[PDB]
Amino acid sequence: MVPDWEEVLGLWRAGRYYEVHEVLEPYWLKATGEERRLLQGVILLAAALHQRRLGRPGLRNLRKAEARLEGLPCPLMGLDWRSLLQEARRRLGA
Repeated sequence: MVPDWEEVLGLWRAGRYYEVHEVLEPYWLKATGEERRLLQGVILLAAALHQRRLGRPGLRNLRKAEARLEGLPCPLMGLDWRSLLQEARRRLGA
């Protein structure tokens, strides 16, 4: 079992960033290597946007996400993460 990205991106599109974080935690906990890095990276991008919605800094989370996603193949786990990272960056003004 791996995330159904259609559902996850659905939450993201609906602005439920914290929910994306909560839904991916169980997968990250069971994951290893590249897959674990990808899951944590997506979690950190969601976390960054959630923080900014509260008027709090999101760049620290974006930086950590980039560190995890750096060097991963794309797509991975059926997700085009380069696009998601691109969107997060734009939303953060990064």
